Amino acid sequence: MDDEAETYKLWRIRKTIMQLSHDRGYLVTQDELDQTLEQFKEMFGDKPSEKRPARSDLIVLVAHNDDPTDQMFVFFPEEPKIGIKTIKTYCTRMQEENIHRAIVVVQGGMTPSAKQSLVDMAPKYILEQFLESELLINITEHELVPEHVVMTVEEKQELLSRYKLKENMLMRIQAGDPVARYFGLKRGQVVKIIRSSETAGRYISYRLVC
DNA sequence: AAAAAAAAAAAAAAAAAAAAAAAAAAAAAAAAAAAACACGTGCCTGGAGACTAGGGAGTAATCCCCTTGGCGGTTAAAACGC
Repeated sequence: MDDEAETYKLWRIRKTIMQLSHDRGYLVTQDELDQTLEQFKEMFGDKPSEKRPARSDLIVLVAHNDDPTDQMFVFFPEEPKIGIKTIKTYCTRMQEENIHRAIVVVQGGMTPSAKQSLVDMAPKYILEQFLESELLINITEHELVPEHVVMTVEEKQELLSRYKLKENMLMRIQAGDPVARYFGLKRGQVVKIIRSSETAGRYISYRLVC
């Protein structure tokens, strides 16, 4: 009961993580997007109690299409509460492979001391965190969520020059939004929202991450 | 006829339900500093190996002294009763 449900939720979480990596412009193959539950059972195992697969066994490294040295790690700790010891273990793994992006998927909780740790290690390495309950549902696949596109700084400058817009008088989106966490949006970026309009067909808006 | 005390008129003064946001108290886990039986390490004094040689214990023979065994005579000690 626990093994089958754990394997099912691990496969669903891995599929959600792979779709998140595909949505962020990273080098993602089609078979990992279309990995079935039986494919996950054959590749990794079906009994998570006896380490088949282990929580550290499933570790995902993905690369970017344009810049191959820009890569992301995905970490699955087994413990419910995350201390600074395992964060420092991931960090000591993280400098020795010369990569600036990783996401740790917590299970139960992750301490405010480690919150402050992730705050003050931020402008060298990006170490995002995610809850296991939030990664059982793809956010962008919902019918209430329109299309979100991350936009570069040159197109942002073109948007500011075309409409005579300033950044403080733009439409805003909080940095703690689940959509912004899904795309990994930082403060100062502008996301483009394409939605269906019943009076014009489709509409495009621009939101500032704050 | 003038001075003092009590009575009364006139004038000033105090006296309804609901919801969001913030402050606060009890609690509670996470993380960073001083103790403490036994472990790490080096030294040495006592434990261990070998040879000699001797003196204290085992073995053989004897005996006689001490120990065991029986049989009988009152008889004081024991047993029974009130």
